[PDB]
Amino acid sequence: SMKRVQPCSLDPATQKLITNIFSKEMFKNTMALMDLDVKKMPLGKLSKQQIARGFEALEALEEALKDGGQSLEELSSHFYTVIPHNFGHSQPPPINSPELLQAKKDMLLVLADIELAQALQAVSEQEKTVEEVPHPLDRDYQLLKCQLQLLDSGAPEYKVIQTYLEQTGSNHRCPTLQHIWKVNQEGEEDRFQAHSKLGNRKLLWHGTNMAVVAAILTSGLRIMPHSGGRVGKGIYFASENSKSAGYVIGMKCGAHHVGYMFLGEVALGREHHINTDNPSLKSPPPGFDSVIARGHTEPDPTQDTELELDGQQVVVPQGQPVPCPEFSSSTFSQSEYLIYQESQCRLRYLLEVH
Ligand SMILES: C[C@H](NC(=O)CCc1nc2ccccc2c(=O)[nH]1)c1ccc(-n2ccnc2)cc1
Repeated sequence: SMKRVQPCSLDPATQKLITNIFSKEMFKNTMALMDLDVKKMPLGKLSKQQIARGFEALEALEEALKDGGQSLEELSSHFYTVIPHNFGHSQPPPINSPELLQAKKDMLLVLADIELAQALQAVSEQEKTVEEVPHPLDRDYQLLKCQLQLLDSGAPEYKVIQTYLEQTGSNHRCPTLQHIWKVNQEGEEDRFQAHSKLGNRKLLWHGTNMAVVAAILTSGLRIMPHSGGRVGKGIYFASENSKSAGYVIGMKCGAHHVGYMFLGEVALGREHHINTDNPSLKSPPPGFDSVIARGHTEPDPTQDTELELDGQQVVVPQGQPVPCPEFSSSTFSQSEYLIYQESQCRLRYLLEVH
């Protein structure tokens, strides 16, 4: 009656990643870092319904912020009832600016991915009936339905990636490369095949929270109804690692600070360049396939190389950032690359950095 636990098939680096991205402590840390009350909102109690209600609560606040309706205090108080927060048992603050509204929308987006990782781990029926089970880390890896292949130092893309990291990361304290995995999330293949005629492909950084990595591996980079930011409702990338790194929180592990960053192949097609913030965008202007909020600098284009991925040439920057005189007055210090359809990105690499 005792089930056999089969030996783990994963290399140590992958075991570590799979431990990290499903870690209950990591998820709870992330909740504490977003001011959530983890005692009142434990991981096993998070539900899709709760999250839905929280978004409805924010929708009502958004309406008030743009009549005799409920005050921002009352409507905040509703939100906090739905999504418990911890501010050392003082009374949480009213959501009364566009900036704070987007911060709460972004918190719930993170929480939605935490809930997905929990839902994903639910033990199925066939699992209750089989007499042998995979090692927990094999099981968790398999749940992702995503192939990860750890690269070594002499993989053809390895030096190119390392160069992109080193040349466009922070000058004074560049993240240290630990591992690179090739990511093959199948069922990304077909939608991305759609844009095969679209030239102008670029390999671009997307940094995130450790708490959303499992979700990204299962489903790709996604746009939600409440997605937002300086260039509107799309998926954000950067050509400078240092820009994307600003979005990595990174978890203390022993004496190290561990973080994860993706590289996506983005079919940018015909680019629309802007130089001022537009949080209201929901697509490129007619006739364009992307929006690039152009920064004061860009990785030196004269140093761009290419990789061949699924038979397509994909541009990879290799240059240190240089000034772009035409965009010296831009509201953006560094470029943000936007797509507004999920099919225009395919995940290609995952990097662990310390
Ligand atoms: C709030 C979080 N957003 C991010 O992780 C954005 C990270 C990021 N932002 C950038 C902005 C400008 C330039 C670069 C970056 C970047 O590299 N990463 C998030 C957004 C959407 C979702 N999501 C999607 C579907 N369900 C939840 C989950 C988490």
